[PDB]
Amino acid sequence: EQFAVGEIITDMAAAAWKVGLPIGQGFGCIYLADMNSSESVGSDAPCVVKVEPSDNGPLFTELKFYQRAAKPEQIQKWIRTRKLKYLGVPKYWGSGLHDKNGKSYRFMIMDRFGSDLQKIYEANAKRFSRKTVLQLSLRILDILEYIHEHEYVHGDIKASNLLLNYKNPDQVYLVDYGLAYRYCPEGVHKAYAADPKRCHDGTIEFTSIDAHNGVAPSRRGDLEILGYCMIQWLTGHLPWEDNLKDPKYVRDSKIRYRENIASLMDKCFPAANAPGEIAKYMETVKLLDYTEKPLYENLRDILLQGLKAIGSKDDGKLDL
Ligand SMILES: N#CCc1ccc(Nc2nccc(Nc3cc(C4CC4)[nH]n3)n2)cc1
Repeated sequence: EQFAVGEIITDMAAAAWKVGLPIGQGFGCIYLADMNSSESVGSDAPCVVKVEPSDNGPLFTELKFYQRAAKPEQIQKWIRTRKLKYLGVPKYWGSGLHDKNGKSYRFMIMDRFGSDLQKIYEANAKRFSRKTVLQLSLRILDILEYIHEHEYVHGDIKASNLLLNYKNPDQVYLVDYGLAYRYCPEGVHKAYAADPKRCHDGTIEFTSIDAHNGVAPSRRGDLEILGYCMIQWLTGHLPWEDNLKDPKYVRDSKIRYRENIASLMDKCFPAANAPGEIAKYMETVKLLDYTEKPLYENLRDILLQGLKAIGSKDDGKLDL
């Protein structure tokens, strides 16, 4: 156990932080945290501290993403310029080194969040409403556009990596950048082929055809993953979920259902009850080339048409 409840840690910018109670479930070593003060760190703490040994690969990858793309002023400038209500990218508050029993450990200070969507999804009998799925997806498209414009792809979008704002249950954030991928370092897109440094293939039921083909993740892959998430949230199932131990089967089902999206709609939704925006979204992502920049605004309009169809609008209400 890396820290004590009430321990004061100092980051590389000489900012002092006070450690609170551990909240890391089973997953990484995470404690509640706040700015150093006379008062103890409470249950309402606005930060978390993530700790791993200095030699940990994913913490270095995650730290590099947050340092490069998630500086508080970087996010706020984007929110302002793009005229967004918020941006679901967690803010980076500091990082440092800590020693315990001779060994060296790396820590990161980040935003504290509420519940993950997987818990809420399971509590709602493995279903999310059309309104909830469209509102979630509009915000995920904002997150994905931002990280893609900052040379990164997530490659592992799912309900367990989507956490609600502790103070606002209508604001969803995308977490876990330990296996995030820098697809175009210095504006140079990675060629269609395997990356020897990368070992991860995402989460089998949601991962992209590109990842299944052993190719490094790109922008179209992240949008494809979101597509599968949308179907799973709307129906409580995916056609290939009964054979997840066999990646060959999962890739085969994905390749065949990409070739015929109408058969995917017929399989997942009751006859003539399929949401048109889901099919239109899948058809648009299908048209993307490996190195192609997505037309994010066009994908947003597709989802906005779905909200208009159900007599709603983008009011930012997640209704879950
Ligand atoms: N344990 C566990 C699962 C889990 C593991 C890692 C992350 N990563 C991550 N990245 C950036 C910010 C942030 N904030 C949190 C995390 C938690 C609780 C303790 C889960 N609260 N606030 N978390 C989120 C959930």
